[PDB]
Amino acid sequence: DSSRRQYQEKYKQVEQYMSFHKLPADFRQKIHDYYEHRYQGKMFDEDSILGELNGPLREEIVNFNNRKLVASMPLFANADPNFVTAMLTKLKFEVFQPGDYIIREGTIGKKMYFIQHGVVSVLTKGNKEMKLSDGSYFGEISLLTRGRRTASVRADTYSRLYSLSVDNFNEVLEEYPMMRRAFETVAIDRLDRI
Amino acid sequence: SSRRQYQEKYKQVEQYMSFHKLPADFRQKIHDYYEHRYQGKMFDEDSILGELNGPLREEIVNFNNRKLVASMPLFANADPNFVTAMLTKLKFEVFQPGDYIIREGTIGKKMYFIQHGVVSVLTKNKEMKLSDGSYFGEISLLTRGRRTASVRADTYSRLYSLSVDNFNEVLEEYPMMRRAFETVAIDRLDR
Amino acid sequence: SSRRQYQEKYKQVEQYMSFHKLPADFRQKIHDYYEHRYQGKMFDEDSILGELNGPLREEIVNFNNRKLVASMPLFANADPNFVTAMLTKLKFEVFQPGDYIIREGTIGKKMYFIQHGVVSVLTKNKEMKLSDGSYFGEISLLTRGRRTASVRADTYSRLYSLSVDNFNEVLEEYPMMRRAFETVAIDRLDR
Amino acid sequence: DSSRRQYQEKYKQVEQYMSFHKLPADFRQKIHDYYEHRYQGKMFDEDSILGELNGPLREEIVNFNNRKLVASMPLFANADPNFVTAMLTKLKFEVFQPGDYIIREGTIGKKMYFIQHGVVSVLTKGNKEMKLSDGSYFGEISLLTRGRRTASVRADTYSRLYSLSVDNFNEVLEEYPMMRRAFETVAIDRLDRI
Amino acid sequence: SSRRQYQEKYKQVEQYMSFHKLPADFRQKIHDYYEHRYQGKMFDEDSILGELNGPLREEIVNFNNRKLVASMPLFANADPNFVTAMLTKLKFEVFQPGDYIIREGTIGKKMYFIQHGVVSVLTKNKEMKLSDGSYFGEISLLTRGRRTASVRADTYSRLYSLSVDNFNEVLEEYPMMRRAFETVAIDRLDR
Amino acid sequence: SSRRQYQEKYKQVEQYMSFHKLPADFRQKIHDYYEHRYQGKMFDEDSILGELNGPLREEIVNFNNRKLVASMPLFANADPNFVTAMLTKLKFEVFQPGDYIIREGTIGKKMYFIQHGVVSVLTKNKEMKLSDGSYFGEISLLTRGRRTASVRADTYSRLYSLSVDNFNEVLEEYPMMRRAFETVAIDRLDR
Amino acid sequence: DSSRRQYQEKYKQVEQYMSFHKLPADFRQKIHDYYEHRYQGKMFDEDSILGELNGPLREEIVNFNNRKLVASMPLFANADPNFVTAMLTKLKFEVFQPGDYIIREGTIGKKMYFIQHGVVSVLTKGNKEMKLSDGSYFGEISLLTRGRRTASVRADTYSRLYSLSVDNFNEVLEEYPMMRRAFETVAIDRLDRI
Amino acid sequence: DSSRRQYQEKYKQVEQYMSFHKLPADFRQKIHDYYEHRYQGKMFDEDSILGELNGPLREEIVNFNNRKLVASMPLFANADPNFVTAMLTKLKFEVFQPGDYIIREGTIGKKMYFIQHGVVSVLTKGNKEMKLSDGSYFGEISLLTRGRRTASVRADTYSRLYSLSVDNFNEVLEEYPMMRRAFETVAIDRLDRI
Ligand SMILES: Nc1ncnc2c1ncn2[C@@H]1O[C@@H]2COP(=O)(O)O[C@H]2[C@H]1O
Ligand SMILES: Nc1ncnc2c1ncn2[C@@H]1O[C@@H]2COP(=O)(O)O[C@H]2[C@H]1O
Ligand SMILES: Nc1ncnc2c1ncn2[C@@H]1O[C@@H]2COP(=O)(O)O[C@H]2[C@H]1O
Ligand SMILES: Nc1ncnc2c1ncn2[C@@H]1O[C@@H]2COP(=O)(O)O[C@H]2[C@H]1O
Ligand SMILES: Nc1ncnc2c1ncn2[C@@H]1O[C@@H]2COP(=O)(O)O[C@H]2[C@H]1O
Ligand SMILES: Nc1ncnc2c1ncn2[C@@H]1O[C@@H]2COP(=O)(O)O[C@H]2[C@H]1O
Ligand SMILES: Nc1ncnc2c1ncn2[C@@H]1O[C@@H]2COP(=O)(O)O[C@H]2[C@H]1O
Ligand SMILES: Nc1ncnc2c1ncn2[C@@H]1O[C@@H]2COP(=O)(O)O[C@H]2[C@H]1O
Repeated sequence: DSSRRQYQEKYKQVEQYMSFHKLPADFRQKIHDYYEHRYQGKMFDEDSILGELNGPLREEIVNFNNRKLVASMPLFANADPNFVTAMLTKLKFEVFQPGDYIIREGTIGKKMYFIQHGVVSVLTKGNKEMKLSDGSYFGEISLLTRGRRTASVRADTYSRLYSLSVDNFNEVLEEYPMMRRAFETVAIDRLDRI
Repeated sequence: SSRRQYQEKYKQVEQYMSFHKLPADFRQKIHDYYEHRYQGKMFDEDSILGELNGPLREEIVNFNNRKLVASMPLFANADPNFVTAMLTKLKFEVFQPGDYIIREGTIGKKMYFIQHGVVSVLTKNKEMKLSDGSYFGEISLLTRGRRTASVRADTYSRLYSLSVDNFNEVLEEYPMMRRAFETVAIDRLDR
Repeated sequence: SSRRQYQEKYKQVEQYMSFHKLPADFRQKIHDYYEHRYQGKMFDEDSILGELNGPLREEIVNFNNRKLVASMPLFANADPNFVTAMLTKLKFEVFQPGDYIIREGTIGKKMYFIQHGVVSVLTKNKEMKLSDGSYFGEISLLTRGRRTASVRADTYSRLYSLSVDNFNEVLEEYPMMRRAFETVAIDRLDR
Repeated sequence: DSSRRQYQEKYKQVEQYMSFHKLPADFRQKIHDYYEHRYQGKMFDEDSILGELNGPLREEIVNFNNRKLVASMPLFANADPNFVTAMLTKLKFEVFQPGDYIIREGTIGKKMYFIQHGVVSVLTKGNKEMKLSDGSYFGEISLLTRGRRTASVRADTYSRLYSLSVDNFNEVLEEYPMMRRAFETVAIDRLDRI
Repeated sequence: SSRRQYQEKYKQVEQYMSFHKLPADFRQKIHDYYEHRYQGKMFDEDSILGELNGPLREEIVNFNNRKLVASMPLFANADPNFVTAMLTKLKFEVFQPGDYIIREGTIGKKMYFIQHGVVSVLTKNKEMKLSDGSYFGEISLLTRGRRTASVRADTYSRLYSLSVDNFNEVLEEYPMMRRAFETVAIDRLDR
Repeated sequence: SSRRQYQEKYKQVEQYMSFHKLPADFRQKIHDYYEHRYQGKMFDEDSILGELNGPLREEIVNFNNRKLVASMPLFANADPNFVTAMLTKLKFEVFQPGDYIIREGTIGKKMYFIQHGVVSVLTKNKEMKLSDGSYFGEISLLTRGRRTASVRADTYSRLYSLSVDNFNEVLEEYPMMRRAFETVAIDRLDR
Repeated sequence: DSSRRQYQEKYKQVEQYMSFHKLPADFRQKIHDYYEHRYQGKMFDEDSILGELNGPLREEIVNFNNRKLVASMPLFANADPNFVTAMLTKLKFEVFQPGDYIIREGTIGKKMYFIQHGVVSVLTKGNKEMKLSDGSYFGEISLLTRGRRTASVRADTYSRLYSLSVDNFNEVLEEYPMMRRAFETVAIDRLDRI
Repeated sequence: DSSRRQYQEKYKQVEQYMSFHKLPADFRQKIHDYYEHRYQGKMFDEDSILGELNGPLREEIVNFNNRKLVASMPLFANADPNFVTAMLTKLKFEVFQPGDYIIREGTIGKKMYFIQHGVVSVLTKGNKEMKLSDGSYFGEISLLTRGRRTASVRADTYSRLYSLSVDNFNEVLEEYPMMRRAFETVAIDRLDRI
């Protein structure tokens, strides 16, 4: 494929970067593993392709790609499908590796995360650790309160996540103000536990 | 002396109404309002409270509004610091029977807590009544949309109003308390 | 007593004019203005209306301005809530013969509704007269451009002014009412 | 042509995207049809080409390309030609397919649309449906009032549209404030009907 | 005469407390506050200082606060223009024993300089006392974070408060003086 | 009666100075200021001018400031509408010998026009004197930089001040008048 | 050269654009002439090249390229050379063709222009026309006053100009506030004439 | 390498630029020397590569690349490692040549600089000159005070620097407000000396 070729060419550049900066062998291996998991040996100009489409098609694509995730989350499954679409269109796919701190306690929070596939651990001084998996979200509390992160969140497995920025969160909720309650209920219940 | 202050202030009202040649029934309506709102006594509340400190102002506003606070779970079951923050922002208002407190379709700049009285919520279908210990006008404040209904006083109504700016300021400090308002709004929108 | 309030307030004016050694003709001009503007009676209108509630303030402003409202299709044929929103924002002003109410080329911060009087619109060619039931100063408010003409009082003129900020605020609530002003502005610009 | 080649290369990437995400056959067909209608088998870097020009030439091009559309609309035909130019320069070409919801009732409106070629249906709860075609525009009401969309608008045919953002609408009308009346008159007449 | 002004102002307080039916102990608490805060004399300080010029206002605020200034290195060892800028912004406040001047976890809008009195800093562990010549409430102003502790008056306490906006304004002119506050904040956060 | 108003206002000053135990020499300094600033007469100028209309306020401010206007080409040779815009924004201030009107290195928030008096411009070298018909403090307003010099009153000095916000507002309407200030600033910076 | 090749490849794209939009023969000729004058048969990624440099080198380059223009203008020749550098760094090269309206009277003005090489005519209702040439600038008045353009300015010859945006004009003058007087003196003298 | 090739291709473009603008021989030599020092004969799309990664990996890379610099500066060595990471992620690598004015006295300051490797001279009217080298920073004072530059700073050797913008400086210190004191202490001590 032209896409397998693009991936190979891009990763060759990554190897040249890593050698230029004399990254240790095991570090280069970690980066290689990331690239394989994130891109699965194929690359295309996604922003370019999607930008060449129109609104309806982009919305149809994002709804199709996220079918299963949507159905597994009462947040979305039960919602106005236009709210679901507005949310989906703002999501950014990210992949984390085992051990990664996705969120660090006490920092400024600018994103939340929806778990497509993976296991993460929520870590608080007053433990023990609490796990979240497919169909859950986290990082909402800072977005709601503008306070610092209430816990750290560490990937236990390779985790395929979708992030939503605080600005995009606030934009969607300007259009669908009553959907704020869904996030607040989860946040309140979590704050009560910790 | 606050009786004298009232009588002096009302004499100025009378001279205004005379200058502008308001008809007798209207002047009587204004007289009745003044009696219900001020109860024959007036003082410069702003200057008085401004002479005090934060703790005393807060103690006073809590004492004055004990019934309001105990009347709604919103306040009764909340962080007392949230309650105090809200109370300090409330403005007392009296409405007369027939008054349109809120008009459907307009921009919403305030919500209202009912201390005593009965109002009718009017939508284009039967009127829905609200009374002591309820609030209304919250939906515009939450959504920034236009008023979803008219609200008309059925009886003399003693209300406390809260401006949209003050609502947002308090909820900046107490963000999770937004949920209490949203629950009421969602239930009402469904209905 | 509002007669006494007037006479006391005017005595303070007299002491100001004396301190600053204004010439006799100028002092007479100020005296005549005071008589026309206040008609021998004064009261703290702001404090009075501030003691009332929204409904009564709105009832009063509508009653006081019945003639103005009926005099122009702008108000006469509009949503009465738009009319009330506009009226609440109006400031009463009296001008004397020869007064330049608006100067060509300056920044426009207000428009004016004529309750009673005659003004001349002056462009660099014959003067165009406007009288009871007309308005002017709208073009700057619409365009943010400089004044297209001077406007000078021919007679004692009783006007209501509306600030650019208030104009924009009302039209935020009533966006389609902008068209009424634009139609007048376009016709005048063509002429 | 170098432009036919560019289109072919770009569409190959689109096929690789669609296969990667396992899009259904009929969905891939819909996307293929869109690409053919939107680009007509040719691609170039339009933003790059136009960006290499100067102001006068860009304005001459946009006026030429839109000759017929302009003449068919009393909005433009009767206007200051500098207003026409200012408007034209802000327009974004979009193509919609039969059945597409271009506008959904009740949502936040951030664009209006001018119809170059196509038929659309305006749909309100209090129907019946009203059709608009070449030389008409829609979506103006939200732009004027900042209220939510008063109706849905669905493409009945392949529709070649030019969108104008609310920011660009407001910018042009800052320069030509009296032209706001043209949009208001249409909006008022439509609000009276619905 | 300022004794007469005090007695008149306090009579208005009494009429307020009577209207709102405050209990006797509360009325006594308010009486005691008034005596400590105003010491039997009242004047319109704002109007008085507003009648003066900048130099005289600055001379007065420096003279009135000599003890405060000499009591802390922050002021004692600083650019006298910084000291004057700060002093002009301070608001005098009196608190009574038991008053929560600052509540932990709330939004911080002010800091406080102790002229005379003792307060307890309370954290969830033994109380830490602060007295004449110390300040508190600085940490929220620096960080924009919530209050790290409660601060409660142990004695009648005569404080000067400085708003967050005024704090930031002064430090815009005197940016390096931020370090003095930061040093105190860091030491306290470590503890 | 404005003599009575002065004497009443000054009695309140005396009670303030007594409460705060200002020393005799300082009280005398304040007394002398009051006499020079108000000349034994006081009235509520703000309320008085607020009772008038735009034309009369403008006529009054022009009449009161004829000498200032004729004394500087800045005003004397300018669009009279610019002159009026500036005058309406000026605040009268009196300074005493030795007063530091401007301190070098501080943030500049005002400039000053000399009606009557002598000031010294002080730079770290010989003092440069300015008198009737000159202005100073313009450089900070133009550049947003810190004050380039100190300016100290040598005699009792009757000045009009213009705030940086008001300066910028007027120059928004009259942009080419900025050049008059810049020419003075450039000449002074060179020197 | 790689630069002659890049130009040829880019212009081929321009021809494909022009044929796609069926531009008239004489219009295509005008565009061809523009490209030859503007780029002189060579193209490179200038923003990329300059972006690869540092501050000092960019400043040395801009000062060198504009040596002659600077010396011919008392505005710059007499100024703080750091002011000259700050101004030069914000300038955008543009080329106009004979007959082009560079500025139209009555419009909102967002740029001024410095003439490197060319002749333009300033046109006012109260004429006659006034010519400006190498080393002059125009369009300053709107930038100073925020008023509408006081005249039209039309290129009489091929004109090689440098534009300066109102934002960039205001930025430079924040750093060098006393240099505002130079522009004001020219503006005042011109307003007096017209 | 693909990276050596990219560098060669890019530098060929630079030569074509320099010849087009007829830059003097010694000037072209200075630019050549800069390119060799800055890029060391290799080029890749660094922003592209780093943008393809996730947060954790970018942070691991920046921490690794800057190991030695961090350890040599009590500012960082002693700090919350999350503060160090936040700072590092905002830094921009720049290379200056002997004689370059990195900062000019009296100008508006929008950046500060950390010295990775090089010697610079701080120059004040009230001299003499003061040198700073590896592990030092400069330009902090304008960032703290918003005043004009208090001195000029000139590179004595080839200097490998990391710049931090005023906006990025203020952003990091919003998250770590007490770290402002470290910069203030250095600034105060320097202002006392000059
Ligand atoms: N008890 C809990 N159970 C599950 N998740 C939690 C719990 N407490 C906190 N979290 C999550 O951890 C996140 C840390 O970042 P935030 O505080 O922004 O949002 C927090 C929640 O999403
Ligand atoms: N079904 C309902 N029952 C009670 N109150 C309502 C109902 N619907 C609307 N309201 C109230 O009427 C108010 C009208 O103004 P708001 O839309 O701001 O907020 C609305 C609610 O507070
Ligand atoms: N031909 C005209 N007839 C009546 N009034 C006019 C005419 N031209 C201008 N005006 C008014 O004069 C006003 C001067 O200020 P404005 O430009 O703000 O608004 C202008 C109009 O209201
Ligand atoms: N009666 C009507 N006839 C034609 N178009 C309409 C009518 N009513 C609404 N529309 C259009 O449908 C659009 C829906 O989005 P807007 O409300 O922004 O703008 C609306 C109008 O452009
Ligand atoms: N260990 C301490 N010793 C003295 N004062 C403290 C200590 N910890 C906190 N404080 C003060 O208590 C204040 C509570 O409000 P702030 O967090 O704004 O600022 C805090 C400090 O001024
Ligand atoms: N050489 C000079 N002659 C007269 N006045 C000066 C001179 N230098 C500075 N000033 C004035 O002193 C003022 C001090 O404050 P500013 O810098 O704002 O503006 C300055 C000028 O108005
Ligand atoms: N008399 C004149 N001589 C030369 N140039 C002029 C004259 N009048 C106007 N201009 C220029 O024409 C420009 C038109 O746009 P601006 O008004 O922004 O700025 C104007 C001046 O630069
Ligand atoms: N005495 C000094 N020793 C070392 N560096 C200095 C000294 N004085 C000034 N500098 C640096 O030179 C910089 C010039 O720009 P800034 O004023 O922004 O910040 C200044 C300091 O970082």
